[PDB]
Amino acid sequence: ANETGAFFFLINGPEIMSKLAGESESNLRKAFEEAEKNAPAIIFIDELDAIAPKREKTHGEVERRIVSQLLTLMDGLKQRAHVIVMAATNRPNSIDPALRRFGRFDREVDIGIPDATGRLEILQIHTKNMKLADDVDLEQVANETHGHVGADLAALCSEAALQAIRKKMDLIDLEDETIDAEVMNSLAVTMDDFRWALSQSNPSALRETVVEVPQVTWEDIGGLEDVKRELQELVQYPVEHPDKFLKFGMTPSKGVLFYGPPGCGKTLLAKAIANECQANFISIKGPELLTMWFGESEANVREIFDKARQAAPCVLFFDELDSIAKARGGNIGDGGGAADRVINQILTEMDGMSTKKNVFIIGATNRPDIIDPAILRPGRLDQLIYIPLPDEKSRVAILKANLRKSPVAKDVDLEFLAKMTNGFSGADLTEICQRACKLAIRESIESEIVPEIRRDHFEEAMRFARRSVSDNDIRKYEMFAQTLQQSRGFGSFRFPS
Amino acid sequence: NRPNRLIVDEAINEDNSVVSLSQPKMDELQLFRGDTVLLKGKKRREAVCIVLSDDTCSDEKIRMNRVVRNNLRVRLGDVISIQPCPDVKYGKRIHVLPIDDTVEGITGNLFEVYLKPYFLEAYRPIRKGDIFLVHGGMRAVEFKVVETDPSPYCIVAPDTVIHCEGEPIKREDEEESLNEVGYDDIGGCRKQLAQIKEMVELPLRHPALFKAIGVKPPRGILLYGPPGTGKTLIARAVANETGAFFFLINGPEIMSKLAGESESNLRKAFEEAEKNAPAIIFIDELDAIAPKREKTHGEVERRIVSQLLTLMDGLKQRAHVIVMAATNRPNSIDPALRRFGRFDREVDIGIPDATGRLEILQIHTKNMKLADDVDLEQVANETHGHVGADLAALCSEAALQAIRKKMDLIDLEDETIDAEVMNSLAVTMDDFRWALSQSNPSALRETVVEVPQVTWEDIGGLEDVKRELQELVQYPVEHPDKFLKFGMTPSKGVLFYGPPGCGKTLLAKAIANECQANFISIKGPELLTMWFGESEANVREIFDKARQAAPCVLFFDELDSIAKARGGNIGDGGGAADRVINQILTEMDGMSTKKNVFIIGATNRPDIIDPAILRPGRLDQLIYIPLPDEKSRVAILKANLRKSPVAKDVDLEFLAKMTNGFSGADLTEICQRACKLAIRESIESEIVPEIRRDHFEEAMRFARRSVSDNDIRKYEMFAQTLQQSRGFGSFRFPS
Ligand SMILES: Nc1ncnc2c1ncn2[C@@H]1O[C@H](COP(=O)(O)OP(=O)(O)O)[C@@H](O)[C@H]1O
Ligand SMILES: Nc1ncnc2c1ncn2[C@@H]1O[C@H](COP(=O)(O)OP(=O)(O)O)[C@@H](O)[C@H]1O
Ligand SMILES: Nc1ncnc2c1ncn2[C@@H]1O[C@H](COP(=O)(O)OP(=O)(O)O)[C@@H](O)[C@H]1O
Repeated sequence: ANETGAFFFLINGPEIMSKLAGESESNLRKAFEEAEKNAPAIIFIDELDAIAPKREKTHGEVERRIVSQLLTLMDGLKQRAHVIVMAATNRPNSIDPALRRFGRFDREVDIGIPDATGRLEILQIHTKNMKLADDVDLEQVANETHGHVGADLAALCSEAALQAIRKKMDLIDLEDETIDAEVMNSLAVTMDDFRWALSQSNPSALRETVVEVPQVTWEDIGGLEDVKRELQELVQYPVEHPDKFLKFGMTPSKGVLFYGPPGCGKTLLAKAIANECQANFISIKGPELLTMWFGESEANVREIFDKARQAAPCVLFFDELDSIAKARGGNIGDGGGAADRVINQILTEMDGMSTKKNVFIIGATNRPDIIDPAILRPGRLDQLIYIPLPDEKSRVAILKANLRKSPVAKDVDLEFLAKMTNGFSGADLTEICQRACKLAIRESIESEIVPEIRRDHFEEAMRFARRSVSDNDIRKYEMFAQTLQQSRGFGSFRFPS
Repeated sequence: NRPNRLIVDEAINEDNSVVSLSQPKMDELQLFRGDTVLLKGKKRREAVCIVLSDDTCSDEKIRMNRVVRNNLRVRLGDVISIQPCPDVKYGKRIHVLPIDDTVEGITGNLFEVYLKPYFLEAYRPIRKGDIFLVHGGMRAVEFKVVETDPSPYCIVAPDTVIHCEGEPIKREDEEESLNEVGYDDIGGCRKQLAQIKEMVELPLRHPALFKAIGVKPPRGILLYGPPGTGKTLIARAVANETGAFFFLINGPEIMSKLAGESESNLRKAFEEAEKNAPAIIFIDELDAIAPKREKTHGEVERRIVSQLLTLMDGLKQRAHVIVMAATNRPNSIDPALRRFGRFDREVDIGIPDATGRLEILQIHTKNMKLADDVDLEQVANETHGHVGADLAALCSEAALQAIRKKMDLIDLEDETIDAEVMNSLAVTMDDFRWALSQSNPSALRETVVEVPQVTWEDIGGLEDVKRELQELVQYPVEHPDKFLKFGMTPSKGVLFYGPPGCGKTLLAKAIANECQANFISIKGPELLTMWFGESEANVREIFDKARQAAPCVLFFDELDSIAKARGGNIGDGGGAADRVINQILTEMDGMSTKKNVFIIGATNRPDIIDPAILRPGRLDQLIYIPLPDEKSRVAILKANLRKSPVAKDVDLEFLAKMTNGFSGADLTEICQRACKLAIRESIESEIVPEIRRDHFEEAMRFARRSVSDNDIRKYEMFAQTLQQSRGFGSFRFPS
C-alpha cells in the first residue's frame, strides 16, 4: 500500500473492543467511510480471529453486533470507489464462515514458514545495517534453524547485536550523554554471539505442518534405478505434456503407494521427486497421523489438503501408514477389522478432489498385509511398488552419498565393504558410517592431550553392525509382492493379428 | 583514557563494606593486602573500604557490597574509580545520631549493646556521612553521622569514645532508603537473575544508546513459577536500584471497581509511567486478568483483555518502559499476549534446591543472631517441597515459638519495650523442629527441577558404562567444532535396560553434576497420571521448562509402566501403543539437536517397549547393565556405609563375594536393616554410638532376592539379540 500511492488504514484487532460498547461499531463504520474519500485506498485488519470467534464462544451481546456490523459494511461495498480490504489471522479454522462468502473474502492466500533458502534471505534483509567480519557467514547459521518464524530470526539478530556490544561495552565504559558515530560502526559481531543467541532463542512455530522445499536430489539416493524410471514416467509426463493425456481421453494417476522393509529411504525418494519437478513438499509422518486418533478431533485432517492444494504444485507424503493399526492390533486385533476413525477420513477427502490439480499423494508403509483393501482400490491408490533390499552395486553409491560430507582417505576401499553385507538395509549402512565417524572424534580428542579419518576407525565400527531386517520378514514381503503382481501364465504371447 | 575505571558488580560476601578485586589489580596500584583504600564516586563524595584478594570471581571486575552501594550513590552497571591511601588514621571521637524513619517502637539505650559487639575485631574505616546496616533485636537499623571529625582520620580502635544525645534528625530526599529491597536480597536463583541482568540493564542505564541504534529492545518479560517464588520481589529490586520509576498493579485492583473506569485506570497507569521516563511496569497477577481459555463469560473481561492488548501493541519507541508480568503456570495466560512485541521474552523460576534454600535461610534470618550449636545447613536438607516464601514464613513462625517459651515466665507487661532484652531472644534446636513439622508446604507436586547432589563416587563399579556416558554427552558440548567439521550430528538420547534395583536413577543424576547442568525427574507414576486424566496438554510444557533451563537432561523411569496396566506383549486387542506413547516421541522429533538437552530412558523390561521409540534418530543408544560383579559390590556397599560409622573389624571384601544373585537394592536394604537393628540394641541398653559385627549376622537373615533366575536369561537373550557382533568380530582389511 505504501508504494502504490494509495491510502493505508490499519486497525489491528483489539482497538475496537478496548473502548466502551456503542461507539466501537461507530469507529469501525467511520473507518470504512474515511477510506472511500481518499480513493484509491486500502483497509488492512491485523487481527480478526479475536473479532469473529463465532464457533465456540457464543457469549457477549456486542460481539455478534460487531461481527454483523463488519459483515454489513463489507456486503455493501459496491463499486463506487476503489478499496481493498485485507485481513490477517493465525489459522483458517479461527475465522467465522459467514465471512468466507462470495464478495467478502472469496480470495485467500496462505503464507508458510520459509525454508533454508528463505531464512538465508531474511537474515541479510535485517542484518544489512550492520557490517560483519570476514569469517562470519549467514549460510551455515540458517541451516540449523528449521522451526523459527520469520519474526524469530529478526528478534535473534537484534538480541545477538546486544550480546555483541555487551562483551566490549563493559571494558570500554564510555559514560556520556551523546554518543559518536565513529565507534558505533566498529561494533562487529563474531561467531561466539550467534551461537549463544540461537541457543537462547525460543522458537514459536515448532509443531506446525512442515511445508518446505527439500534439499535432496537423485544423487543422494544410491541405486534403485528400477523405481526411478517408474516415478519419472508417472508424475512429470502429465505436467510437462498435458495435451497427450487429454487427447487419448483418460486421466493420469493421482497417487503412488509403495511398501518394503523398514530402513530403505522411503522418505528420500518422496523428497527428491519434489526438487527435480520444482514443487513444494509436505510431510505427514506416522506420529503426526496418530495425534488425532486419540484427540477425537477429525477437523484437523480437513485443511491439510487445503494447504497442499493452495500451494500448487505440491506432493502429499504419508509415512508408516499402518502405524495406527499397531496400537489397535493388526490382522485380527480386537473385535473390529482394519478400519477406524482415521482410515475413513484419509480416502473420503481425496475421493472428491480434482485430478486436474497439480498435487500428488505418496503412501509409505512397512507391512502391506495390514492396510485395508479400501485404500488400494482402483481410483485412489492403484500403483503398488515393492522396494527390495539393495544390491551390491547400489550400496557403494548409498555409502558414498553419506560419506560425501565427511573427509575420506585415499586408501578407503568401498567396493569390498559394500559386498560383504547381505541382510543389511539402507539404515544399517548409515548407522555404521555414523558410528565410524563418531569413533574418529574419540581418537582425535584423546590424542590432543587430526582432521582426517583413517582405516583404523572402521574395524572398530563394524563391530556394532545391527541387522534389523531378519529373514522372517523377507519371505513375508516377497510372497505378498508376488501375489499382488501375478505375471505368470501369459508372460510371453504373440498375437496372431 | 584514564586507566582507572571499574565496572560495578554485586559482591558475594555477607560481611560489612569490603570490596573484592582481582590479583593484577593488587600490583597495578601498589597496594598491600591489609590497607585502607579510598573510593571516589559521583555527587562529589568519597568513601573508605578494605581491599580483599580473590582469584575465582572474574578477570577484571570489582565486587562491591550493599553498604557503600547507597553510601556512594553508585548503582549497578556504572563507572567507578579507586586509588590507594597509605595514611595513618587514628580516630578519637564519634557522633551517633539515628534517623526516626525506621527507629520506631524501640526505646532505651541501643548504643552500648547493639553497636559495641559489631565494631570490635573489624578494623573497618568509617567516613563522615556513611550509611551502613547492622543487625540485632529481631530488626535492622541503619546509621548516619552528620557532624564529626573531618574525614579522613577515622579508624575503629578501642581508645575511641562515644556520646549520644537522643534527638533524631529528619531525613531528606538526597539519599535512598536502604531498607528497600536490593539485588543481594534475592537468593536461591542465580542463573535466572543473570538473564535479567543482561536484559534490563542495557535499556535502562543506556537510553540514548538504544535510541540511537536500530535494535528493538524487548517490550515485555513474563515471569513464571509457583505463587510465592519471589516474582514480585525480583521486579521490585530490578527497578528500585536503577533510578527508574516503579508502578505496581497486582491483579484484582482492576476488577474490584465498577465497570467503565477499570479500563481508564489501566490506561492512565501506562500514561503516567511514560512521563517519568525511564520507568517500568510490573503486573503481579495476570492469570486472573486474561483467562481466555475456558471462562468465556463476562462482557467486560474481554474488554479489559483487549484494552491491555491495545495498550501494549501501541508501545512504540517514544520513551523507555519495560512491562513485567507474573503468573503461576504458562498455560494460564492468554495466547494472544504471547505474540511478538508484547511478551516475546519469557523466563521461568523454579523451586531452589538445598544450595538455594540454604542461602534463603540466612537472607531472612540475618536480623536475628543464632547460637553456637544452631546451623542452617542440616535444616535445609529435610525440606524439598517448600516454596521460597514457605521458608521465610517458617523463620517468622519459629521466631514466635522461640519467644513464647520465655515470654510466659518473663511476664513483662508494659507499654514500651527496651532493646536490651529483645536482642537476647536467641532461637534453639527445639523451635525449628516444631516449626518445620507444623509448616504446610505449597509446591509439593510440581515438576522436580533441581540440581542433584550425587557424583560418580556414589556409584560403585560399572566402569564399562562410565566411559560410554563420558564420551557421548560431554564431547559435543566441550568440543562443538569437531562434530561440525565432520558434518554429522551428536546423539540426542540414551536408553538403557536391565534388572530392577541397579541404580538406574543414580547414573542419570550423577551425569548432571559433573557436567554442571540442571536435572529433571519424570518418574513412572508421574507418567501414568495423564494416561487416565485424558489431558495430553501437560506433557506439552515439560519439554519447554527443560529447554528454557539449558543445559538440562530429561529422565524417564520404568518407561513401560503404562503397559503393565494395559497388558503387555499381547494384553488387550491392541498392541504396544496408547495415548501416551505417541506423545513422548512426537514432541522430541521436532526439537533442535543443537540445544544442550538430553533424554534418558530407564526401563526394566525391554521386550515390551514399542520399536517406534527405539528407531534411529530418537533413541538409538542401547546399554544393558548386568548384575554387579564381586569387585563392584565392595564399592557399592562402602558408598552407602560412608555416612554411618564403621568399626575397624568390619570386613567388606568377604561380605560382597558371598552374594551372587543380589542386585544393587539388595545390598542397600541389608545395610538399612543392619543400621536399624543397631538402634534397637542402643535403646535397649540405655535402661553406644558405634556399630559392631554382631549387628550383621542378625541383618543378613532378612536378605531378599528380588531378581530371580527367570529374568536373567530373558534379559541376556534380548541383549545378545540386540547386540549381534558374531561372524565379523575380527577381520583385517586388505587395503
Ligand atoms: N538409495 C538410497 N540412497 C541414499 N540413502 C538411502 C538409500 N536407501 C536408504 N537410504 C538411507 O536410509 C535412511 C532411512 O530413510 P527412511 O526414509 O527413514 O527409510 P524408510 O523408507 O524406512 O522410512 C535414510 O536416511 C537414507 O540415507
Ligand atoms: N527467592 C527469594 N529470595 C528472597 N526472598 C524471597 C524469595 N522468595 C520469596 N521471598 C520472600 O517471600 C515473599 C514472597 O512474595 P512474592 O514472591 O513477592 O510473591 P510471589 O511469590 O507471588 O511473587 C517475598 O516478599 C520475600 O520476602
Ligand atoms: N553402582 C551403584 N552405586 C551406588 N548405589 C547403587 C549402585 N547400583 C545400585 N545402587 C543403589 O540402588 C538403589 C536403587 O536405585 P534406582 O535408580 O531406583 O535403581 P533402578 O535403576 O532399578 O530404579 C539406589 O538407591 C542406589 O543406592
